Amino acid sequence: MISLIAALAVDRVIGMENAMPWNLPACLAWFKRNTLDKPVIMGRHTWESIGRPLPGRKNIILSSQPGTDDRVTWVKSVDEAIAACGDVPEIMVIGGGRVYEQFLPKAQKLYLTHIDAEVEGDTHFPDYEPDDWESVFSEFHDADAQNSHSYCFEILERR
Amino acid sequence: MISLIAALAVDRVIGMENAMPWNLPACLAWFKRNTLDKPVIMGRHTWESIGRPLPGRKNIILSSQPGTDDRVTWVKSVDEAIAACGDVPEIMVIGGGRVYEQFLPKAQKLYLTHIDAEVEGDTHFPDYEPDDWESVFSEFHDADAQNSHSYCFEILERR
Ligand SMILES: CN(Cc1cnc2nc(N)nc(N)c2n1)c1ccc(C(=O)N[C@@H](CCC(=O)O)C(=O)O)cc1
Ligand SMILES: CN(Cc1cnc2nc(N)nc(N)c2n1)c1ccc(C(=O)N[C@@H](CCC(=O)O)C(=O)O)cc1
Ligand SMILES: [Ca+2]
Ligand SMILES: [Cl-]
Ligand SMILES: [Cl-]
Repeated sequence: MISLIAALAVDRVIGMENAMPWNLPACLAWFKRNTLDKPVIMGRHTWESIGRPLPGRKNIILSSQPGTDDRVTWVKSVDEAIAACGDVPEIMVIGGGRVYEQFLPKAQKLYLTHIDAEVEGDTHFPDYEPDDWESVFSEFHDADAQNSHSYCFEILERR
Repeated sequence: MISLIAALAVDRVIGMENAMPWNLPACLAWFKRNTLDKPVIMGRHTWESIGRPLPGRKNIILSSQPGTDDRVTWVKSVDEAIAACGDVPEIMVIGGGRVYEQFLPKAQKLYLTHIDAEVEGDTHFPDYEPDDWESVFSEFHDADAQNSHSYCFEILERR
């Protein structure tokens, strides 16, 4: 099955021109926890943002342009991205916007981190029909000595 | 010689307890470069925000309450903090607010990272009359895919 995992600010903002204005090691831990040992599909811009291949995961980059790193797998279509995954129970799509748009229709589960940050976004998570999804887990946390904003982890399954 | 190093948002706002809303790996690299191989003195809130002893530095915590961890030095007064440093060319004071207020009078140098972020806060870096201080170095950088805001490194010497 295909799952999307994303971090959304208020109004579903997922990306800005520069790095997101937050420091959330607890949120990165949740991201690592839920992606470890699984193939991750990302767009070129997200790849460039990360800076390195994510350890212990099969990194697949969906881009029309040519591969620049021998450490990851470069694919040119959704179809191709899927095939590169092989026989695994769950494929994680980690963004950005266009990538999420292309995979949403095929997605059965969403892992969302809602952060209480009001920012002017460049890209946004595609509108999802709350009537189509069931929240099976939610957990709120305040900002603390290490995390700059309050956030809530949520997992939804398509009805 | 005593030096203070701090990261200031607009209006000289500095962290109090919760982590500051920015992601500036380039700024942390500057902090690391300037404090490695020297003793660092911090207050309890900063210690909690760091979450571990900074490697390659002698970590001293100035606090009235008992020290939990055996990996660092717990002191109860300025005098003791200083003594704990031994005889080194430069002691780095890394905050927070009360700590800065206590050492400023004795400081000979300021390493400041000014960040273009408007953050609402109670705490401010102590007032310094840059007329009693000579700006000796200043280098501005724009935000990028990895750093959330623009920042400017500045070093001042007490005249
Ligand atoms: C910019 N970016 C994209 C990013 C960030 N957080 C997200 N968070 C969620 N929930 N979903 C995403 N798709 C997501 N994507 C990044 C940047 C760094 C790391 C990262 O360093 N991850 C390490 C964990 C952090 C660490 O070791 O410092 C990992 O092993 O996953 C991950 C994603
Ligand atoms: C919360 N905090 C206090 C902090 C942060 N930036 C500052 N920046 C400046 N200029 N001045 C300070 N006093 C300052 N203090 C921190 C938190 C983490 C690390 C830290 O991880 N430092 C690693 C570098 C980054 C890394 O390895 O992840 C180091 O070796 O210094 C430092 C300071
Ligand atoms: Ca439910
Ligand atoms: Cl992307
Ligand atoms: Cl402190």
